[PDB]
Amino acid sequence: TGRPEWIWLALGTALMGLGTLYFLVKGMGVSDPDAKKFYAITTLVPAIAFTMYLSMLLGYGLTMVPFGGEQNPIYWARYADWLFTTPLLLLDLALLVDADQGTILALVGADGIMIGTGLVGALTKVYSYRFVWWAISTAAMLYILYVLFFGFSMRPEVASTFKVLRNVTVVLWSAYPVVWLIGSEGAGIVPLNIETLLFMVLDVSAKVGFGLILLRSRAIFG
Amino acid sequence: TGRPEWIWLALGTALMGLGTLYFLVKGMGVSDPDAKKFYAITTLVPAIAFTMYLSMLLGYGLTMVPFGGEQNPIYWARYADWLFTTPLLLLDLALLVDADQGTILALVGADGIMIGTGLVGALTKVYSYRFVWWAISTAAMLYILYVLFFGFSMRPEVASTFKVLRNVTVVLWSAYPVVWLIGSEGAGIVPLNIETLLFMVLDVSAKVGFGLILLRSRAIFG
Amino acid sequence: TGRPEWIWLALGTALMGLGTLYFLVKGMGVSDPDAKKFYAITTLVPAIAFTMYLSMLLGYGLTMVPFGGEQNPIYWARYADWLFTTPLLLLDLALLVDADQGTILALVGADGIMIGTGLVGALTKVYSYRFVWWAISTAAMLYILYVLFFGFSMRPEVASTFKVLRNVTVVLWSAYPVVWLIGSEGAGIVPLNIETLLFMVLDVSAKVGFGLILLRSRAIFG
Ligand SMILES: CC(C)CCCCCCCCCCCC[C@@H](C)CCCCCCCC(C)C
Ligand SMILES: CC(C)CCCCCCCCCCCC[C@@H](C)CCCCCCCC(C)C
Ligand SMILES: CC(C)CCCCCCCCCCCC[C@@H](C)CCCCCCCC(C)C
Ligand SMILES: *C/C=C(C)/C=C/C=C(C)/C=C/C1=C(C)CCCC1(C)C
Ligand SMILES: *C/C=C(C)/C=C/C=C(C)/C=C/C1=C(C)CCCC1(C)C
Ligand SMILES: *C/C=C(C)/C=C/C=C(C)/C=C/C1=C(C)CCCC1(C)C
Repeated sequence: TGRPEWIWLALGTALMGLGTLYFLVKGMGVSDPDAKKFYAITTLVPAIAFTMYLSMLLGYGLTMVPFGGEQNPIYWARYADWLFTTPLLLLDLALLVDADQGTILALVGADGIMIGTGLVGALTKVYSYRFVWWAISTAAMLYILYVLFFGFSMRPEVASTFKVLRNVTVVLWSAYPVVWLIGSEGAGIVPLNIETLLFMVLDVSAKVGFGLILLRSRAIFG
Repeated sequence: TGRPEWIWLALGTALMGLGTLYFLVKGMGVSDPDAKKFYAITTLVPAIAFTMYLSMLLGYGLTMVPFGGEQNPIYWARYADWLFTTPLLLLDLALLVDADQGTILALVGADGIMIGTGLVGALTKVYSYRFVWWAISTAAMLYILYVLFFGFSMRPEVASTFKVLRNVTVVLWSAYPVVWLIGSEGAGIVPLNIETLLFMVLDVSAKVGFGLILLRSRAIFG
Repeated sequence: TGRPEWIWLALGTALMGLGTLYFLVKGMGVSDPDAKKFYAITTLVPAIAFTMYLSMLLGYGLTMVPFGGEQNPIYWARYADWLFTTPLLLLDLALLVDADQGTILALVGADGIMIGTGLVGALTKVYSYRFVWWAISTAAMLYILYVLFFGFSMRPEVASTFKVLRNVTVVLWSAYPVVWLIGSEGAGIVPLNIETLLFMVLDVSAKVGFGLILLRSRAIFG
């Protein structure tokens, strides 16, 4: 369509769709109930992203937010996606290391705060206050990363895969608040079409890439 | 009120209300914790439907969607209802057969996708794209029905009741995408008042009827 | 700002923020997984309230509802807060007494109905119908309080702390439907600035006060 960012929404839609089908076919047959959990969690994340990318591509997951003088296009469906997919990613990690439920509740809740305050930030019409919401969101992110590194006798297989996925998690997740801040939601330093491209590369990496690492690991079997 | 479909919203409200009270009285006394789960899940479904039918009856759960040239009345509160009640129905099934958590997560998540894409479809202003959302929603439905039939040593009591409720589930759930497609949300072949009547009969059957079958079964006791 | 109720939103924001930091520091070190659950649940409640108070203070969590002839300011973010924080409060209670899952599902679901019908009531433009939603909401509240008193060999420590928190719960929770009914959401007998002050005192008491009682108890350790 008109919107130049359309091609990145179309590619994202396609890549999430293909990833969903791949993981779906891949988990056919699996009977190990622990493996089943990782396959469910891990197939569901790009299925949800597929629907949210498609909603952006079709125009449904877009709204206009007045701020800094103008009508800023804001892809709210990114935050619907993340609201459900980032806790499932953290569940994949938590399950791997057999986390305490209290620890899982702290992570899912901090994550909810992260995404929800990010969405408030994205929809806030008072420009300076958008960055107050960003800061709080970023503090929840930093709580989550802290817990992943200082909050957790696993089998050596779990440990190696967990350490890989944890490091993937820190580099990819930490990029999101930077893209937001320099993109059209924040300081407007990078244009929306480039902003959309960067979140597309992160999304596919953090969903389909992450899942490929994890579903190839023997850490997922009991 | 003016809206001819009001009588079906009023009857639905009444039938869900009476069903809620019946199951509520019925489960008084029960102490078998397994039975308690089935009674909770099963009383909660028509209590939620009661509130959503009433919201439609009062006009709150209605909005107007422009598409195909006109202002189409869309009862969004149907999708709020279903968003919470269809996973609880699937939980009743999953519990009955002592499903793996991975299997339950796949079902609840596919269900979320089903209802959420149905709601996007219902609110989409570009007429052809409403049916893309319908198709995806229907594919999630077909995943869920597949799992119920090819994804599951139960006691013979569980097996007989599960088989009954599973067959109820397939016939009733499969009717919903057809009603949507022929009703005012889709091709507009059947008028809104008839559409509302058909979803009312399905809703009461799939909630109050289903629950009556299940709560009469000894399959629910440990 | 202009709104006289701002000072109560500012104090609430501050008190929830300080409470969040206090519980956060307080739970550093804890390793007893049961204690961890109570600390997570209990730190998360004022963290969420902090964000929702701040959203009200900044103006984001406010909307205007036409009814009784006028444009009534309605702080919808109170209901987002409560939607997540009241089930976590009930979880703290349920965990304490080692409730049956069926009993926990009945409580969380009745609670969802309570808050959701309260939000419908708050946003309903037909004045008489606001009180139909209030009545249903209040009936869900009374179900929840019934269960807390007639639905539950605990260690004597659990019993004493549970009995304290249960009595706190009844007096504080029962005040909310009264404030709503006499405040600007309901009969408009008490002005919005006083209404906001009363919910602020209840909120801080029911979150930060409650949590202080509970986290000081040895009932939370295995
Ligand atoms: C290993 C196989 C079978 C995977 C392919 C399934 C689905 C689609 C491609 C997903 C691959 C991506 C790897 C994750 C990491 C990222 C940094 C990818 C970002 C995009 C790069 C574009 C180059 C080609 C692609 C179409 C993958
Ligand atoms: C078995 C008893 C005690 C049940 C009655 C409790 C609550 C209300 C009626 C619910 C009954 C419905 C059976 C489920 C199946 C359906 C196909 C019903 C659709 C509607 C039919 C209208 C005929 C009468 C009714 C008012 C039930
Ligand atoms: C015990 C300690 C360390 C607590 C302080 C941490 C956080 C802030 C204050 C929370 C205290 C409140 C007690 C709960 C009960 C309520 C009825 C309080 C309502 C407000 C009263 C105003 C008086 C002073 C306050 C700022 C606490
Ligand atoms: C599937 C996509 C994933 C893993 C997305 C992760 C998104 C985040 C970590 C977002 C973080 C943000 C902040 C920390 C600051 C405010 C803006 C956000 C929401 C982009
Ligand atoms: C309590 C009500 C129940 C059991 C409702 C079930 C609803 C569905 C199975 C809806 C399905 C739909 C599709 C498959 C296609 C798009 C439209 C929907 C949402 C009606
Ligand atoms: C953290 C805040 C808490 C514990 C808030 C509790 C809120 C309630 C118990 C609200 C109850 C209401 C009703 C019973 C009637 C309708 C209005 C409400 C939502 C205020």
